[PDB]
Amino acid sequence: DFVIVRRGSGNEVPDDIHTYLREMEVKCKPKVGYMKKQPDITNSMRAILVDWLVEVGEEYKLQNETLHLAVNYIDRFLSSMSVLRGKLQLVGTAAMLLASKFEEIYPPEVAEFVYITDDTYTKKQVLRMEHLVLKVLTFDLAAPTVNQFLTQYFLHQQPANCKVESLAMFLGELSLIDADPYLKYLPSVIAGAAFHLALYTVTGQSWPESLIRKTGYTLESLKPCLMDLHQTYLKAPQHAQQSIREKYKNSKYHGVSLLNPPETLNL
Amino acid sequence: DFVIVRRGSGNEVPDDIHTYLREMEVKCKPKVGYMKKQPDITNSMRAILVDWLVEVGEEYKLQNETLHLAVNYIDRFLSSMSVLRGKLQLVGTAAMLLASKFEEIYPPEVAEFVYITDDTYTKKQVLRMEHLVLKVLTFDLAAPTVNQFLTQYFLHQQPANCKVESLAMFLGELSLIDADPYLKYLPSVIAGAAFHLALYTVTGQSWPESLIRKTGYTLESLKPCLMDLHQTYLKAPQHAQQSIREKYKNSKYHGVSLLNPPETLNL
Amino acid sequence: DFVIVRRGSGNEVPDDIHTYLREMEVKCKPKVGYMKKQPDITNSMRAILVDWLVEVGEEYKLQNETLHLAVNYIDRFLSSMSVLRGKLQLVGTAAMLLASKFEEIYPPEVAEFVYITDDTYTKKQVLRMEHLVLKVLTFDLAAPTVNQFLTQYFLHQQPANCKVESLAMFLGELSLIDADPYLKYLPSVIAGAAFHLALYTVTGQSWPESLIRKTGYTLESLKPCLMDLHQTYLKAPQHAQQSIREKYKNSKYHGVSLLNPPETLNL
Amino acid sequence: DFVIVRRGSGNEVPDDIHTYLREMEVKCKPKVGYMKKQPDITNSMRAILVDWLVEVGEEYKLQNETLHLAVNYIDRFLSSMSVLRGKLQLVGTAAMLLASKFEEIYPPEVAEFVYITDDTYTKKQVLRMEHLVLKVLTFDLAAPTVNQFLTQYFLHQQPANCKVESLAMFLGELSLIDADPYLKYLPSVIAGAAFHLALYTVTGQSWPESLIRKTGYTLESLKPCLMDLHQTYLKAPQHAQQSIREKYKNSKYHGVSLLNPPETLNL
Repeated sequence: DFVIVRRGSGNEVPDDIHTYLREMEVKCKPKVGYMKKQPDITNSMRAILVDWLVEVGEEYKLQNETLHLAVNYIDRFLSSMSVLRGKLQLVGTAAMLLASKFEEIYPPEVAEFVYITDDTYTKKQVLRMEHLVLKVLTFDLAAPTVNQFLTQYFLHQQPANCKVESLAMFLGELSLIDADPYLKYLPSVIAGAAFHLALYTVTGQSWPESLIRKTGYTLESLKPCLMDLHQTYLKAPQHAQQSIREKYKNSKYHGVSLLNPPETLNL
Repeated sequence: DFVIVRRGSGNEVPDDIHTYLREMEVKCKPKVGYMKKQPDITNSMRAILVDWLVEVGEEYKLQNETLHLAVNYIDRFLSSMSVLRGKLQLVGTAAMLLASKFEEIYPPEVAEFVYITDDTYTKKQVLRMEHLVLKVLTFDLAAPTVNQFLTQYFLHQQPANCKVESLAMFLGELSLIDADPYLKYLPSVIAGAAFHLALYTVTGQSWPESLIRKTGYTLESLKPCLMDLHQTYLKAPQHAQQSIREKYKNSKYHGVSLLNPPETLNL
Repeated sequence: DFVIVRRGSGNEVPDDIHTYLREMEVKCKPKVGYMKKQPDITNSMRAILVDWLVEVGEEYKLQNETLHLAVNYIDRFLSSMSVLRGKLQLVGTAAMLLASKFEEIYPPEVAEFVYITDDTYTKKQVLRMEHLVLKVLTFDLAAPTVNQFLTQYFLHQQPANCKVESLAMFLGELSLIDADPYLKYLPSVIAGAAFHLALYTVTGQSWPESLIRKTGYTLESLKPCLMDLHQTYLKAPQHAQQSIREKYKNSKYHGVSLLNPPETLNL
Repeated sequence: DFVIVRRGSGNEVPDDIHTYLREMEVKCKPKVGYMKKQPDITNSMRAILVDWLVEVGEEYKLQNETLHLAVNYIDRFLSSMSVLRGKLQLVGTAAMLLASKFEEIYPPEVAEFVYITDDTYTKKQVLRMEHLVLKVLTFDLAAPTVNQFLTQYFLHQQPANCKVESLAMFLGELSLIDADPYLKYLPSVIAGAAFHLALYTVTGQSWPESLIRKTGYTLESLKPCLMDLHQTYLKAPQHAQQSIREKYKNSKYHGVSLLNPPETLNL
């Protein structure tokens, strides 16, 4: 088999790409409800950590794939490991370093992450946590993300729309902040609800039949995830984490965070 | 309490953010009328200095928060200290260095500010003035800005508008240049007049009721500040300081400085 | 004769530029059907290599001329040389290095190409392959490209259109991926079909008469190439190589890859 | 008097700025018709040199003021000095280095200009020519440009228009290439014809009365310069120097080079 070597590694090599992602999203899934079993930290502390990683990604011009991978590493690590408040940010720093060295072409090194943490950790503390996360993750760094499923869904858009794609990615990142209602849904289901809600807002069209035959998810299958996602869109300006609404109000995303959300989804 | 360490420091930690800013904008307020008591410099000299700092911010891609903080440091320093003409620019250079090291992630160092001053000062002269400003400011560098109040007002916009937000920020920076009519108003009041004037120009809507219940400022409360702000908007092309109109004619701000100002505010 | 020295070298010096390109596009033409005679690699492997070079060009902000030249060097080298699977990517890496050092002002050096290959080759392996490609190409690096013919065609557009020019360049790069139906057409013919298909999609106008008198290609002359190019446009979202559709969905190209292709060309 | 030190030096210090520029544009004016007295070079060779400097400015992200100053240094130097073909490009290289060190904040150094010349000159050859140009120009580097007059004219636009300002700057740079019909006009007159032609094309409005009372130039006064400028706009796609049409087809200038020129100016 012929394969091209490169720096980005969160890509499915030649094999139906969508069929491979569905089989892998189940494996290495974060244990839902670990935050209740977590003694020191809570969901509100995780939402702040994930929101701070969004600002780190925007500072170093990191891809959206690097952000979703870092959040996947945090939830899986915290599901089987107990971390304190002061070390929680160290876990997120090392997780962002792992996702950068795995997906980015020119990733920020350890000295860069020590710099952005205002010199509160050492080069060894980040490397130890990075090595600790690797051992906990059993070195399985390839994980399907909401960004990966959204890319596959866009190939079936007829026609394509820049506002729909940008709004879908905006809704996808909002699910990373709140772990209470979204950690129980699969990345393919979250991307499906984000694609429909974005398409319904911009154009009014619904979940296309081409995606029904390809994914098997019907509109009723996505209805539970679509309900929680519709409320976050309505309560987005009131949410305490606003680093994603500021990110998606730029010309690069056609300012989709400024679009008014629908009052009713008619579902 | 859980807190995330970072480089930017002009941010209110978890505590109602708007209630905290209103209590702090009164503290460390610049003494109105210090320019009359200033023997050597005048308001026209300050307007040139502030306008030159806008060009410095655009040269190093500095945030708008860094600019407002630098102006806040200058007015407070000049309120209790007498500075000559030749040393006035040295004060603004050190104030911009303080605001950069306080808010920016990768701030320009001392060598950068000596470079942009065409090598008219030394590394010690900037560091001495920087240390002198810190002692005069009693190391209280956190100060509410017009940019901070505008960010809070945008969360209550229904719906949001990119042209209204950019025009509001444009009017906010124009108040920094002229100290004669705007140093007597609070940052929350200036941001309120800038938000209404921008909203009235683009869409015709007025000061929303959601901001009335949140801030307490009515349209009559903002009327004195709105009168002086409406004249600066009308006399903006005739003003001697045009570094802000050139800054806000770019695609990043949707070219709001080219929009025609309203002839009458109907107030 | 007066000539200005510079870094870019894929430019016709003063001499009718279009007449010179037509005479040179025939010389050093790739042998059609070499892939059938190629024992180890196939057309699907070449499509992946060319698609990976598009991502390399976007990573280093390389001009479109550098990409077309690299593909021209690969097809000519592979036409007279047999390469294995593992060395095929080494050929494309050296070809991209040659095109960069020939056209780019600040080209990526050998260390940059070794970096993007995930350190699978050495500095000598890239330099040896680079020297091997030069000897096979007889040091004739100047070759007319589809990008060069499109630039000449745009001067005769009445009026010019940003969407037509960007869509024409998008269709031009898609021909580089698939070598089976497009290696038998000349760059001037591919650019002609790409210009007409782009103009027909955006505005509905057809191949202008000003280009008929200048190039001699009529609409019937371009009809065979236009048929194969119309199918690639229709089957672009279904194609396995999507690095060009993602490249041309940016604001820099006015998002022409999101425009719906015509169902029938009426030819 | 209070003055702020900075890097850019082509700026009129506090003094009516438009009145100062009119008095200085006459001083140090290039001798019209020097090309006829020039034994070795011609106007077509100068047009290529000026067009190549436009590409140099776009490579290093240099301001439009730096380009106009470099052309002003070339015409004045060539008016009193005879230069050969091979040394003509060396003169333009040194002139661009002088204009960069005079106007730019971070200007390209001597090593940068030797690099872009494909290492055809030495560090001493550029420095000698730079020192030779300074002695010929009598160290008077401050000269009014078409860009400076256009900036003053935009303050009187009622209302302002982004397309009119970008098209005016596009027409202003085209006058720098052709020295035969434009070296006999003053920069204030060229900027006046460029402003009217741009305003007439986009909106249909004519030379405003506010600029008549400020500059004294009537539409009949600008008519001779407007005739030659209207033909260059019509014959712009046919011109041999196309580095400015490619520069002004970008989103930064709203793609004004793609706008269709008027058939008749109704004058």
